[PDB]
This record gives sequence, structure tokens and C-alpha cells, in this order.
Amino acid sequence: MEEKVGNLKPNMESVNVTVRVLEASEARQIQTKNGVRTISEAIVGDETGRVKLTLWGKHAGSIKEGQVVKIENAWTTAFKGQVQLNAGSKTKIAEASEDGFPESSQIPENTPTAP
Repeated sequence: MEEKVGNLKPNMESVNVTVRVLEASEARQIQTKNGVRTISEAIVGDETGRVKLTLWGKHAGSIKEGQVVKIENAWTTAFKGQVQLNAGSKTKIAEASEDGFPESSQIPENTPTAP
């Protein structure tokens, strides 16, 4: 389902968004119940808000600050009171149309909140 960042809610199983990359950190390991996994974190946003993106597996470390990307078949979770966006093995990421897409100074700072 198509979404705007400010509307995201916990446990959305399949989400499509177009966002600018505001920040992108280096990849690192994290522990999980099923084994150790590679991730990276980014902050991404649109005209309605910004959100933390966790990039799993093949997507870890794959994007850069300033890019505009179309993300298809992402999913959301909740962590520490905030909605989290997630990209994994079935998520697709492509470069998108920058034609007038807001720059960082016009992307608001609100983040989607868990109930």
C-alpha cells in the first residue's frame, strides 16, 4: 500500500514510499534470536515527516545522503515509542524523480509515533 511518512503505523506489512535520504550511517552487526545480522540505519523523509529506516541484509550500507529513492514492499515495526521503517530481502529500492522533491530544509522534523 502507498504511504506518506507522517501516516505510518506499527505493523504495516507492505509499504511503498518515496523519500529523500537525510542521513545514512555506517553498517554494523546486531544480535537477533535467529543469529547475527548486518544492518545500517538512515533517516529518510517526505513533505509530511521523517522516519528511521533500518536496512537489513543486501540493503545495509547501500544508500547515501541526498538521494531520492522509491522504496517498494518495506514493512514497519514499533521501537521505543516510534514507528520504524524496514527494508529486507523482498523490499525493492530504486532512484526516483527529484523534479521538485523537497530538500532537507523543507522536510519537517516530526516522526510517526506509536499509540
